[PDB]
Amino acid sequence: VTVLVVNSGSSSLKYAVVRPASGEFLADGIIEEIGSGAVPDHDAALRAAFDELAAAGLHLEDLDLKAVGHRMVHGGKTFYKPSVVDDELIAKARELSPLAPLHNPPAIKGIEVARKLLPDLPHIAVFDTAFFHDLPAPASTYAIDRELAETWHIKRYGFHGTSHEYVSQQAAIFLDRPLESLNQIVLHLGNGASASAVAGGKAVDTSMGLTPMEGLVMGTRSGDIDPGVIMYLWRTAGMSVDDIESMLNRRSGVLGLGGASDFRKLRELIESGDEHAKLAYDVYIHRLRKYIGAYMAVLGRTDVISFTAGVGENVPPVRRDALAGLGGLGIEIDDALNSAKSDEPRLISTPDSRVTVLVVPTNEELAIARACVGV
Amino acid sequence: MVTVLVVNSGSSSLKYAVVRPASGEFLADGIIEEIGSGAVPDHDAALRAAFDELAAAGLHLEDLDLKAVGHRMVHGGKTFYKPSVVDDELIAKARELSPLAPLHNPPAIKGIEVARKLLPDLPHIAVFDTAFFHDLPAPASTYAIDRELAETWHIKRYGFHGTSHEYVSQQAAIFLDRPLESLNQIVLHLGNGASASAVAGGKAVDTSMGLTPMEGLVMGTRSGDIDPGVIMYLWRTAGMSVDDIESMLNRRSGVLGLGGASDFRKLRELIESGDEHAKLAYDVYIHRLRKYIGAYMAVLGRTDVISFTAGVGENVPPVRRDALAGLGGLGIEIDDALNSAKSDEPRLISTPDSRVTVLVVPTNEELAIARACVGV
Ligand SMILES: Nc1ncnc2c1ncn2[C@@H]1O[C@H](COP(=O)(O)O)[C@@H](O)[C@H]1O
Ligand SMILES: Nc1ncnc2c1ncn2[C@@H]1O[C@H](COP(=O)(O)O)[C@@H](O)[C@H]1O
Repeated sequence: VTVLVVNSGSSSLKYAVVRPASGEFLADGIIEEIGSGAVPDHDAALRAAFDELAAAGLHLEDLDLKAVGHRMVHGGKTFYKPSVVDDELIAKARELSPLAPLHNPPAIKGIEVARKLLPDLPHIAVFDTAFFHDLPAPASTYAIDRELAETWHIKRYGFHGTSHEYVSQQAAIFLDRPLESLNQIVLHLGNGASASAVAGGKAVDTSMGLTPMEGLVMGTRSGDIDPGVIMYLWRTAGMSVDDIESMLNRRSGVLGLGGASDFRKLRELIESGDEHAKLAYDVYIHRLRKYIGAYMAVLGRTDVISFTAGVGENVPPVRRDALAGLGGLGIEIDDALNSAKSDEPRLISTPDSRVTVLVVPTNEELAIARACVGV
Repeated sequence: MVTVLVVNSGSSSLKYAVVRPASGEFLADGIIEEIGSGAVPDHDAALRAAFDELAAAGLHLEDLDLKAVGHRMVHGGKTFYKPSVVDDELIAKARELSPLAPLHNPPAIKGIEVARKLLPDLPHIAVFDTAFFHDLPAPASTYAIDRELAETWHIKRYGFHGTSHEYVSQQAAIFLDRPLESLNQIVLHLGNGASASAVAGGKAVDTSMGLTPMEGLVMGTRSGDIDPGVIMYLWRTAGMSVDDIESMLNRRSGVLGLGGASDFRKLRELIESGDEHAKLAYDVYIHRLRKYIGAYMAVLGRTDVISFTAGVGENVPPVRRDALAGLGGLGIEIDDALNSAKSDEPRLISTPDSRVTVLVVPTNEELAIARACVGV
């Protein structure tokens, strides 16, 4: 079986052609700077991905393509399992776009162009929420008016579920220990950033909320913030609710506080003596330390902590700084291991660390491909 | 001996005490409740009623060496945090800030206003919930939002319940006969409002409430922590005004909104009767509390002591048990017998094997206010 995988984000479109059984990748790539002269919209972007495949000597028509898998961030209550795309599903994803305004809209546009180019294949949506569907009620229920919550279906959905799931599975395998025997924390530190607590393979907590706005500090998102700040910006700073949301999603996190377009730039700013960048980094780490401790308490016993996604996989100082000074919680980083140049699943804790600490790279494309099978 | 009158004016109640700060002796104490209608329509009427109770109990303030009247003020923003003699400037600032602490700043201002009419010739002193947290480290008090917008509008984590967090951290050190500066501590103020703090060698390094008392733990009627996306959704889709969302989060949330219980005693009674909603609310409350305890253990790195205080913290053994159960891996073990035995004294509730020492350390809030008035 062969699958085309599309992850259509606001600014870029990631694609791969994958054989899920073997895991082999026949091609992968990223079309960047959507809105450029060359790639002005998502429709241009998928067409360009097709040109790159062709340029590589890959012709989809000769491949056994059985499905096209898409990342969708929010499906609300109705859609969370891998689902065959139809007009119904697209209508619901559109309805829910305001719950995930940075992700659902370009995902839908990715679907729209893909269904035009490949109208006779099944298109399958794979949802970020799926892994968290069975979160325990005490972890997913906000402490608000119960009638109100249930009336509007307010609960913690959680996101990055395919990464948290994949990484928790792969950490067990790396340790050659049964998934069901392990209590784990997974730290998905990318443009979006989320933590999960996984107890014997089952998600028991995660940091994002009804929407991807809750939790860790992110690239442009605030994460956790006092609800009073929102009320004050509305009441006293005179900002509209939409403008406050926009600020929290797009002019917050490392960018808003630190001035950095992405995490590589931030670390460069810090290296150049920029105090604002250093504060934004320290705020990011302080938040991350708090989620790690919080989730150790949720689990009771913690066997494994794994770092993943762009920052988690590639920035040793984040991993060091997140875990520094936690000998009394059973955690000790091996600095030589942590600093190793490597892209492989790997150990970063010392032999005497009671908690095992890993880097376990995410593979969204493989996860989506496998989730298409059988649907 | 020097005597202080303490006024602690909340949304629907006014707590009063006449206290000797040196000995800690209370000459009188009481609470006026159900303020807002009937015989006690407002806080002016409430303090007058307090004075009637003092007289009925045989207390005559004019016979006392009353040196000051102390008032709890929750928010003074940037300008007022130290214990401060009340003047019009301070009142005007507290009034300006009232929407940041709508359950607390307005009734406290009203209490000052009547107190100054009844006792014009005494200094009235404001004691602020934020003081203990004034010097929080910037990485703990700076929200990850647009830096320039935050700076312009003075947005940062202030923290509240400071007098209790301060008092308990001091008293935990004294109880353990160890220097205050040697200890890393967590304090859990579990009352109608609820907040946690992390204290390193006497200095606060983190706390759970925010710019406002709305952030952090689950509380009596307050939500504490919530996805900002929920607020946006309630506005956009449920058609609620921002003021009404705020009111819901402050007044119809927490154990009440979720559990249908007017207070924690009632909540436990419902649970014992088999009320599934009340049980889920308790489990949400404990889940959140556990997360803050774990979080602040990571902030401190090494934690020497965890102390419970305030109404629930002092009086509800199951909360202390459930908040800390299954944490042997983090060096914590509760002694169930010590935890269950009734006492009103500062006391140990952890086993000798527990690496982290666990205490119950009661706070008398009125006593703390009276003490802060001395030497202002
Ligand atoms: N080698 C690297 N060094 C620093 N940051 C990186 C590196 N690789 C990826 N990132 C960051 O990870 C984020 C993207 O992660 P993701 O969303 O998982 O693709 C961006 O902020 C990138 O700058
Ligand atoms: N003995 C008790 N048993 C259960 N809850 C109590 C007890 N005493 C006080 N509380 C609760 O503590 C909360 C108020 O604490 P505070 O704000 O410190 O007065 C209320 O929910 C009370 O019902």
